[PDB]
Amino acid sequence: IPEKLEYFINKYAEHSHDKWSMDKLANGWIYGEIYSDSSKIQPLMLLSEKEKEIYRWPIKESLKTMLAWDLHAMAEMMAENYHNIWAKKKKLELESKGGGNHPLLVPYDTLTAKEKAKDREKAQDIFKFLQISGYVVSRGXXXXXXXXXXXXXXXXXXXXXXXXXXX
Repeated sequence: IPEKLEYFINKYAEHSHDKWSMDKLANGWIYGEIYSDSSKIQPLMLLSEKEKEIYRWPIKESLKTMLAWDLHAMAEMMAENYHNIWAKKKKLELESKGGGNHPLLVPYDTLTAKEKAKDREKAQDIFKFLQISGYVVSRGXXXXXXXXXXXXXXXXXXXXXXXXXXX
């Protein structure tokens, strides 16, 4: 967790709160200490105290996985991680309670398009702000290099062929 990114974590939390605030003001949500959903009353204006920071909490974790592991590649990797952490939590709790089988207990290359889009949404939401702030991020000529490698392989093969022709 870099220091300047640690500073930006709070500001991005505030900006995401403001975006959700625009959404909740479009919907209709007024502050009120009483907890309800059909009365359209919530004390953080249905996001509760901890629920307001549930999405803020793994932003730092996404940053740590970014450092420990181009743009579309980062998006797909963050989507894979966002679904993988939930899959690990779900498999742990289901092994704990001996519950039913979830159709999401499958490798990420098999999931339905909607299940990947759900986490890709949050991934792009967190990525666009990193892009606006000037953070150049990647995963961490090509054809000419491939041709050169092929030439080297051919040289090795030619050495072998010379050895064979000598015999």
